[PDB]
Amino acid sequence: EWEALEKKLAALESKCQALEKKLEALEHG
Amino acid sequence: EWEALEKKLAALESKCQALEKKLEALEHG
Amino acid sequence: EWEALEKKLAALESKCQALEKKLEALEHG
Ligand SMILES: [Cl-]
Ligand SMILES: [Cl-]
Ligand SMILES: [Zn+2]
Ligand SMILES: [Zn+2]
Ligand SMILES: [Zn+2]
Repeated sequence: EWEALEKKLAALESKCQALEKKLEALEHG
Repeated sequence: EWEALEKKLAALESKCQALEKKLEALEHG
Repeated sequence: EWEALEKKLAALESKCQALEKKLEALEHG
């Protein structure tokens, strides 16, 4: 269960970095 | 303690999925 | 380790809220 929590948090951190990147590309690109 | 953190993670997963769909909408007009 | 997991989730929640508000602005120009 701990590993599953850590993996889900890491996946969300990566998804948020990817979304902020795509937002910046849409706004400025 | 654990159950509340899992609930917060599930709500954050729902929120990120919604942001990804909204950002895809904006990329298409 | 548990406290680190909670502080990281709190930081992700703040970052996703910021993404949400920024996407709302872009949606409107
Ligand atoms: Cl475990
Ligand atoms: Cl896209
Ligand atoms: Zn497309
Ligand atoms: Zn709105
Ligand atoms: Zn509106």
